[PDB]
Amino acid sequence: ASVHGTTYELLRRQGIDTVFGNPGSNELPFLKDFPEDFRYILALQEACVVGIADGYAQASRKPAFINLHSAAGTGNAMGALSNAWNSHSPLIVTAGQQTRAMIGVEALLTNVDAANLPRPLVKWSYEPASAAEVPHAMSRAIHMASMAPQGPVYLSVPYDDWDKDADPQSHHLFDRHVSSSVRLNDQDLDILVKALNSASNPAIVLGPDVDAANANADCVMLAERLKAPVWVAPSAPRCPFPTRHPCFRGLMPAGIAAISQLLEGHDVVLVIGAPVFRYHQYDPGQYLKPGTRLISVTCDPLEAARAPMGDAIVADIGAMASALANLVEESSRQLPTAAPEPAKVDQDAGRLHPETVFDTLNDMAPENAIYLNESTSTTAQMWQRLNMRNPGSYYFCAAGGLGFALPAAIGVQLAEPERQVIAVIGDGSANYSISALWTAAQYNIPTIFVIMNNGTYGALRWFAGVLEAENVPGLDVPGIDFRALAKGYGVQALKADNLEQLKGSLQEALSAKGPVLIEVSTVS
Amino acid sequence: ASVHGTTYELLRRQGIDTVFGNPGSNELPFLKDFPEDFRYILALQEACVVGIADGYAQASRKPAFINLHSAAGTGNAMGALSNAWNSHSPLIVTAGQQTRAMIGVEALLTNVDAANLPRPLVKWSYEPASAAEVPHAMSRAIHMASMAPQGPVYLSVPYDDWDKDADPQSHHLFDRHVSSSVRLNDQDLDILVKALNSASNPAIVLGPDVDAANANADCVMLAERLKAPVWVAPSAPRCPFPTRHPCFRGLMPAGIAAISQLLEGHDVVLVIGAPVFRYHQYDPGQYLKPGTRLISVTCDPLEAARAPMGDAIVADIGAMASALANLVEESSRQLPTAAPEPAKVDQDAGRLHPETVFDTLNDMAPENAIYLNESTSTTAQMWQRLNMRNPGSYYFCAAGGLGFALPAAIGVQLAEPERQVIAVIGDGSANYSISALWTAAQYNIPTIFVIMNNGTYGALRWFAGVLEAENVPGLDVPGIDFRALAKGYGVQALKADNLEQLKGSLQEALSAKGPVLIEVSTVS
Amino acid sequence: ASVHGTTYELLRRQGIDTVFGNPGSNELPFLKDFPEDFRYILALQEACVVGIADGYAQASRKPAFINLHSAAGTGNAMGALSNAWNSHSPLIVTAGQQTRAMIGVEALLTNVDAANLPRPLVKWSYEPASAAEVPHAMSRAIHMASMAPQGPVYLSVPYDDWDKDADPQSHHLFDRHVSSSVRLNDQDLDILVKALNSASNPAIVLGPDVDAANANADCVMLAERLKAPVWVAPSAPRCPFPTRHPCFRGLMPAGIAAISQLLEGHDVVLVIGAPVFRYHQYDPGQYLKPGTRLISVTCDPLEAARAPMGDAIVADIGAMASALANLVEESSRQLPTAAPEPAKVDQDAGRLHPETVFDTLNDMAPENAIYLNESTSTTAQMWQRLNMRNPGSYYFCAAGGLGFALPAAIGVQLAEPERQVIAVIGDGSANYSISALWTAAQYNIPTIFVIMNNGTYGALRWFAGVLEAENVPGLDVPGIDFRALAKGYGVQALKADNLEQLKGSLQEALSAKGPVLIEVSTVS
Ligand SMILES: Cc1ncc(Cn2c(C)c(CCOP(=O)(O)OP(=O)(O)O)sc2=O)c(N)n1
Ligand SMILES: Cc1ncc(Cn2c(C)c(CCOP(=O)(O)OP(=O)(O)O)sc2=O)c(N)n1
Ligand SMILES: Cc1ncc(Cn2c(C)c(CCOP(=O)(O)OP(=O)(O)O)sc2=O)c(N)n1
Ligand SMILES: [Ca+2]
Ligand SMILES: [Ca+2]
Ligand SMILES: [Ca+2]
Ligand SMILES: [Ca+2]
Ligand SMILES: [Ca+2]
Ligand SMILES: [Ca+2]
Ligand SMILES: [Ca+2]
Ligand SMILES: [Ca+2]
Ligand SMILES: [Ca+2]
Ligand SMILES: [Mg+2]
Ligand SMILES: [Mg+2]
Repeated sequence: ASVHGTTYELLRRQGIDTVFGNPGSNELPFLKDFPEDFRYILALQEACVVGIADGYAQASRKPAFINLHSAAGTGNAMGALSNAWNSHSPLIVTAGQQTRAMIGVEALLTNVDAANLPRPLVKWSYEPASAAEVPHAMSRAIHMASMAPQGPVYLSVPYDDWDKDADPQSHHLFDRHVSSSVRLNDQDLDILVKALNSASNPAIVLGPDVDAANANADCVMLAERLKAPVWVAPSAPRCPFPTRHPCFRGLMPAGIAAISQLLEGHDVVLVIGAPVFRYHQYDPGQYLKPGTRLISVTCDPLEAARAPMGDAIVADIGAMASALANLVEESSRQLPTAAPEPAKVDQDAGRLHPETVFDTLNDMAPENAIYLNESTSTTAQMWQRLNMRNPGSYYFCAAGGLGFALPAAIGVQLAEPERQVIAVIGDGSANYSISALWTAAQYNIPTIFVIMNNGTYGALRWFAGVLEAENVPGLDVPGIDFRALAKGYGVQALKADNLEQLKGSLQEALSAKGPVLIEVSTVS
Repeated sequence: ASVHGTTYELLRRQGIDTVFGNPGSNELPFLKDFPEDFRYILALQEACVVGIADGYAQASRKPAFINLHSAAGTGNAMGALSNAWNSHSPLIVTAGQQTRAMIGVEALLTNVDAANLPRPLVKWSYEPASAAEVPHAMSRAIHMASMAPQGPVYLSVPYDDWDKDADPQSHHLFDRHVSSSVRLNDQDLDILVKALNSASNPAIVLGPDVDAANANADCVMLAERLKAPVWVAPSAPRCPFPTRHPCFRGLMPAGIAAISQLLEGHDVVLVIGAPVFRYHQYDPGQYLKPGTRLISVTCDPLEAARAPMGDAIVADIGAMASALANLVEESSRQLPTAAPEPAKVDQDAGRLHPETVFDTLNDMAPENAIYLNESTSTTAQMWQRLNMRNPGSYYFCAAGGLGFALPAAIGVQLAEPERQVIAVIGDGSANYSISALWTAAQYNIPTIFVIMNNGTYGALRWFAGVLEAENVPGLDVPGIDFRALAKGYGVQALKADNLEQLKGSLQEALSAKGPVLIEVSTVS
Repeated sequence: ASVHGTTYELLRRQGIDTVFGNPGSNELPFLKDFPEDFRYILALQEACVVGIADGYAQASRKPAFINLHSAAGTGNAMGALSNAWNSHSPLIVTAGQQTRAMIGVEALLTNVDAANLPRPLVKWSYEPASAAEVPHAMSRAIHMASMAPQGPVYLSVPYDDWDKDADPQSHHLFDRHVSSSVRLNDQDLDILVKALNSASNPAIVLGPDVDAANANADCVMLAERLKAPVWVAPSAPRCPFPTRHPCFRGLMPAGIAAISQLLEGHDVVLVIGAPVFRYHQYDPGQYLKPGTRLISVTCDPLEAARAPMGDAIVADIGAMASALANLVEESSRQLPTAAPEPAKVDQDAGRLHPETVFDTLNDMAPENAIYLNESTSTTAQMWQRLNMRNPGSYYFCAAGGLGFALPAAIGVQLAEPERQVIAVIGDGSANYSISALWTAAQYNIPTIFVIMNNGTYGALRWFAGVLEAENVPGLDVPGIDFRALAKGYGVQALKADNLEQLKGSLQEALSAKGPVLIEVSTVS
């Protein structure tokens, strides 16, 4: 067999059936004779390719396979890889290299020092030393992406490798099963369970790896047994808990002092599936108040190492959440009471308050909708106003890198065809990966895109005011017609200048058979 | 003085007055109190920011300064940096970092291992160890970008650094003059001059560093004195010679065998300002035929080292071209005869042949127009059909990375306001950096964008046929309305479905007062 | 508190009480006011510093702390780090940096791009962005070294940092407990246990991470229950099993074909604590014969990913070995029969056969002796001839890098003062880290060094013969007087030219109160 045939057999045997790509000449010898049981999803720029694949991987809870063109294509995708690193997204990024005979002269399209290009944003990065090594290197890539802590990996392959003969002993790669589904040993787990049972006022903080593991329901049981309030760790990439469950307390503010103040009086704080903590704003103070002990369960040694406080356990989130939820005692304390609904912001017949938009989406969207957020000044309100009952219902750029949500919402929708995806994206954010719209049109992936148009980089204006920073350039983005951009890429387009039009547009979008973009005029 | 004030004084004293950027929160403490004598040029995605800056630097023949947001913004720009490396573009790429107090916990927006992120695509990459070092590190960045061989550099700065006190001894940085304007010592230069004078059938090959150095006129004199044909080195990023001068012989094919065949019978081949050689296609054979000696003058040790044949001299291209042009004898051989005009391709009243488009542009464009090429299947015809008399008249993505020409054409036009820029961009290529159009609209930078719409990745289809590669996915890009995209970003839009409409559209565009996009329907 | 006081409190609170070092000026502000409860162990070159620390860490089963001088000191230690990476040795390597005010000018002793220097041989490498971050970065270093898979880490600290004020909130670092003591979830563990119980002819292969985890006794129980032969994985850095236990079958040959042939007929092969596999010689063939299934338990995702065959489980070796040993059924098969003793090689009254040396050591050494091997041509015979009943009884350079055993034997002896350490080192190997002898003398660490003097790089001569490679230079090392070298560094020295003298010398050495070197004349 050839390296090409062996490699595609490895991919299929390891459950991969989709290639997210933007092709080039170094990749044509890989993409030729494309197997009939695989699907190719084209996107028009590599940030879009990787964003789509990322949303697909995150929602599918399985690795996604990518093929990019050499150094320039890889480079175009590196902002998307910054997010994928922070979300632990299991992405297998492949890129074609020049033919081995012309690497030394650095012919056009040579990826120089290729393995160093995507560092430090990948778990493993490699170029094989021979063609017959390619299947083995692909095996390594699959497993490195997929083992906890999951993350992106990179493999560069000289284009002449594919047609060469494979090692027949590569068959041993096909069915390898690699597990990291591990939990704390019984003796130490029993210590932890006793500390939880003995706590007088426990709190739980959950991060994105809970949702990645589909540990949400186990965390509900854990919270119910401990009678404990539940927060989402700051800068949240995913939603790990039902947002109208009585224990839910919302998104933590991303500040040192604010978090220690919130946790004051909680004697044991159990963090699961989050870094400790993804702070953002400068908010100096105490990491924890006297009287609070923190225990973190994390899938990532890097998280455990860098936590400034608390004990940690490095283990699989799914395995630990299940064990804890089934081992703790039922506390006799009263169950926490549900947070009240948010207030209705006064809304005239003009431009929409973001609060109005989120309330209307919550009113009209199906109960199993999936939301993406890249409306950076409105995150707090979004988290308060959307009832997200189910796992896999929320995504936000995990490194804060704009250009994620538009393509990722297409990947999520591809992963979950029965669940209506609604991406809420600011007018600034929408441009970074605007060309991703075309993939939704071409493959008829019926994502709804809600563009929050207030004409400015509103989160940055806000911050400039907290800095009392005057004369900052570049904060306004006037003059973008998002209906015209959607037309440009073949997506049905609507406008909402007031609440009546927003409801009419959403009704239309929800019943459409293809992707739809709604440009909403929001208060500046 | 603060680090902020000292740094902006350094920049101004070193001739920098423009910041190309997409802002973020780690950058607001740099961008605040933005000096009134500086200009900020906003673009909506970082590939666009860097492409614009690159075109500006290349055309202006001076460094361009960039400010990007942390890791995600830097990452979005890395495909643009792949091109900038290959063009030797002097780009000072800065990115904001988290406040030093929160780097260790890896707060959101921390650029982890920052200096490694843009490697291997930068000449120098650094994060200073203290705030007071920032001006000095900025000085290093300026000079590293600007010394031969020019290229991109990267500097990451924690946002809390700007307000700190600077070292008063940083004043010594302000007026430093750093020169690499060097040429071969007189004894060895005289040897080279004698070898050129003694050659019986010399040839000259010129690359992009000739145009970067504005050595074009000196190379004309050199060619005239030696009575030598002149070729452009393959995969050409720039045009180093008047294309209708009698010695001009065009773009070399990017193949090993093809180049040695072309040079057969030339006893001395003098290469100036190019790698030896930027081959592309697999075309195995002899690097040189018996009887040909090659001598390369290069500004880049990396080029000199990797050449598979020939002698080399590492020196400044401007200094060497001037010296050679003034020292060689006037040969008594006859001057080469000019190449004949290209043939007129038969054209009906339907979709446009690319040859027709280039002939019409050549007919109608001003004699000092500047062209950019990202119409990848039509490069050979473009090079044959445009009379480019002047330096700085052509740019093509130097690493082959799409997404260069659309933004770079805006930067070139900003650099050369009196010279009409015309970017000829395929429908596939146009999407990579489509949002760059907005910068042209907002700043009223009157670039003309000619979209060659044949609905496919035509260069890739072509190559798939040379491979006899069947079943390759992802090669078609139907369903893009470029007039709607231009409307989306505020740029005047025209369509050309036949030659009559192309001439009408070009007449309109050339007289417009702002940027214009023309969607041309080209033969598939 | 200062950064210095906070950092030493962190170290003590995390169990560190010893600094292995070679000092320099960038380190004096760290080493001043050296706490009275810490010990400093000086060695005369950094390969020796790190080797000593490595042996100490490996035998103590806890992290070892190192302080080296800037780039040059770090560099001198990088061959030692190659071994430490392969042995998963938990080493915290610190190096002093120039004062932050002079890093930018690259004053003498500046460690340029410091974190990249020890890559790729460290798990984590870092230089903090501020003085107050240093304790936190030290915390990260401790935990990164100590979490499975253990390994070396690197931290560079500007010398002016130590005297600065620490963050009072660094107290939260002091008592952090970080666990990776995890095992496969119960459902999947039960599947594995059933596969082991159902096997008709299981085999066990053990690697060094078994001995690191002190899982040896659990592996004995596992083997006894399964009635399974036990092999040591090839290129063994440690001894994971009693070598005269009836199930023991010795060191596997480090070849692909040889291993599959050895495992032929074994239906399930359980590998614990080893890479799959650390082959050495080129011995192409089948990774496994038909009928053999392989299951690997590894503490290292990198091992799991790169195995060319088999399933894998990534978990703590101690936790998995205990669980398996207590869960499998007692098989009714007969216990394997012990291997017979090795043959006595004929020995005249002249130069010693290595087999004679190992038999005599086995005869005379205490039953709880610890051996180190850097006698590269005699490894197979050593493994056959030493009865090593206890854990922690064998060390061999895990990357094959010479210069390990001499210093490591001093560290092992420091770690295990009641267990006589005997390092068996070839005459070639002895030179790499010869100066380590001085540390044994100065601290009166009573290691016995047995130099196997045959005047040649015997393993290389052997290989040159398997290659039929003629005219290979540099394979002989005549003219070294090891008794004089030992005198030079203050270590008692003996010679053994025949067996009578070897026994007399060993008797003397075993009763000595300090370190002793015995130069043995071995057959060439
Ligand atoms: C790739 C990238 N570039 C720049 C930024 C900086 N940035 C920018 C530019 C923001 C404004 C986003 O504006 P928007 O219109 O999408 O939303 P709001 O008006 O609600 O803030 S939020 C922010 O962090 C970023 N995070 N990622
Ligand atoms: C960033 C990037 N991605 C992918 C490619 C691969 N690629 C692609 C996708 C090409 C087709 C460009 O199509 P076009 O419509 O712009 O022009 P033609 O139809 O004339 O080829 S040419 C080529 O090298 C690339 N070079 N750069
Ligand atoms: C640091 C380093 N340098 C060089 C070698 C190469 N090498 C060398 C030089 C060997 C000969 C060791 O000779 P010896 O006298 O210690 O033992 P033998 O005579 O028993 O082989 S074994 C081997 O792999 C190495 N492994 N490590
Ligand atoms: Ca409602
Ligand atoms: Ca699905
Ligand atoms: Ca906005
Ligand atoms: Ca004409
Ligand atoms: Ca100008
Ligand atoms: Ca095209
Ligand atoms: Ca005996
Ligand atoms: Ca001890
Ligand atoms: Ca020897
Ligand atoms: Mg990189
Ligand atoms: Mg290194």
